[PDB]
Amino acid sequence: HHWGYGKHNGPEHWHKDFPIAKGERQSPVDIDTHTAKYDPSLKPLSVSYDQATSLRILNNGAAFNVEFDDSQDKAVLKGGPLDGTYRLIQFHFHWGSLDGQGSEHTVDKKKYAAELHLVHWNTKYGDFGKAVQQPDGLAVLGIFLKVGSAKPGLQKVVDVLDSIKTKGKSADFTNFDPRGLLPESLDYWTYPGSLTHPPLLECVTWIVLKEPISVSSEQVLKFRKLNFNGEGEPEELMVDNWRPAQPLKNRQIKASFK
Ligand SMILES: [Zn+2]
Repeated sequence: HHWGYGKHNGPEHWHKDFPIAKGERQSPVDIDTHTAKYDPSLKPLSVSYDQATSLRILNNGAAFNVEFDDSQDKAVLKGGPLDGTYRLIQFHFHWGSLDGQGSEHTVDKKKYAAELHLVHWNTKYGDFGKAVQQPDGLAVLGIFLKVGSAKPGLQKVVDVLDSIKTKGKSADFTNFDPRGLLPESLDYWTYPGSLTHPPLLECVTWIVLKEPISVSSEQVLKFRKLNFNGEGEPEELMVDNWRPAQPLKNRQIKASFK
């Protein structure tokens, strides 16, 4: 049937319906910290989320998305390796069934409990749909999550998960400030890649933060109570919704720090 993260429709099967899965700039990848090249020309990231307007949270069957109003430059990302302004449209996570796995990118083969993806699109293209068709259409900020101390700013998201347990369910989710999900440092690694789930389009400039944020065991546990299935269907826990590392091939990972 359609793609998923199960044994018969998982990542290893995606290439049949989405040939680009075996493309030249697929994500995620393993970040070899010793092979990454420090680029002194990379500017600091500029995150302007003070005017962010969250609208809704939704379970789309692959993860849960927190959506924002992207009709104006309210929450934008600029600087770094980017040219122009990128508007935040949504953020979601990828996590595992155990604390030892869950992230998509890895650092020197190290896996984290989860990975947060803040998706932004290049305003020069007018809308998200047009942006995904361009090589510089999206900018995704990736943040690693490690299990330890609780993250206060994530609790509001955790508490509403019960209302969107199954696929297709959505709930009003206003006044959420994404700034509460950022680590102290904005040092990063960057490389040209793709969306990590179908359609797997190669339209992403990845910006992966070096510093992970910590969340508590209890917070991640609640992520694991979501369902891939829709209401009224056999229960399948939403866990391990991550794609394994792909070949770096003809690409170089640059670091903003040395
Ligand atoms: Zn993602």
